[PDB]
Amino acid sequence: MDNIIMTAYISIFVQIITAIISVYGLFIPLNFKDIILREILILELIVQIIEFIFYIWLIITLQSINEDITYVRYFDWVLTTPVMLLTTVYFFEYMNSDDGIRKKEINDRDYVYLFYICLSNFFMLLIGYLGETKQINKMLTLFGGSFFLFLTFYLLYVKYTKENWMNYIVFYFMFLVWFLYGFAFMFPFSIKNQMYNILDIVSKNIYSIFIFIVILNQSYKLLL
Ligand SMILES: CCCCCC/C=C\CCCCCCCC(=O)OC[C@@H](O)CO
Ligand SMILES: *C/C=C(C)/C=C/C=C(C)/C=C/C1=C(C)CCCC1(C)C
Ligand SMILES: CCCCCCCCCCCCCCCCCCCC
Ligand code: NA
Repeated sequence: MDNIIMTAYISIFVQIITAIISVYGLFIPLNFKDIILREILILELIVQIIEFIFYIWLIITLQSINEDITYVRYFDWVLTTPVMLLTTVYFFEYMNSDDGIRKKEINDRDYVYLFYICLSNFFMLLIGYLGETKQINKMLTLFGGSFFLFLTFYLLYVKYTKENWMNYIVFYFMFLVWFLYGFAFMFPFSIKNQMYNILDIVSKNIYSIFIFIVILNQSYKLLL
């Protein structure tokens, strides 16, 4: 109990600092080509609002814990993970498009394909929820959930990446981190939840800090 709590406190700490940074980021002036970065950052802040609600719920609920509350995380992830996938698409498009591009152009052109990505991701989460609540066995959950995780990342890769190291870094770092949520599913209650608490720092908050630094680097002459 103490270690789930302490890791949640660490995760909260990084959330609060990150959110402050992200807010200032929204007001940094941007050149035409960089506007999509602010579009990304406001979606990451929305993700933060949801995440924070779950973590306050968690630390309160952990005071008197009798039930395995792990499943409640899925009510967060079903809202946050599609947003994160959209923002990943937008960042790849930003990195890889020669001309400036904004989210409206991407959404209007690709909404069907984006729905397929989010649908695959939804099936991954549904299978995990069934496993986490013990409606299917662990082995089926890991093979079915991993199948959909792969499919989601394959769809991402083949439409949105280019073959270069700045793509490989963004793509594989994320793919590995998301795969580690499946790895955590294997473990007993306390270890599993400690691993989700820290993984959320990496999968959400580090991404926001990354975007902030990209913004500050692109725009620092407009600031100074
Ligand atoms: C235009 C600049 C592009 C430079 C890209 C490579 C440069 C530096 C490395 C940045 C630090 C790691 C990448 C953060 C973005 C990312 O993958 O986070 C996913 C993470 O949340 C886990 O899911
Ligand atoms: C901010 C929260 C995030 C990014 C949560 C992500 C969760 C996953 C990628 C879950 C993955 C799973 C597997 C890979 C297999 C089946 C079990 C899951 C759902 C835990
Ligand atoms: C002993 C049980 C409780 C442990 C609490 C601390 C556990 C987590 C330690 C690391 C937390 C920060 C993780 C940062 C990201 C990991 C590496 C990212 C590379 C880019
Ligand atoms: Na459970």
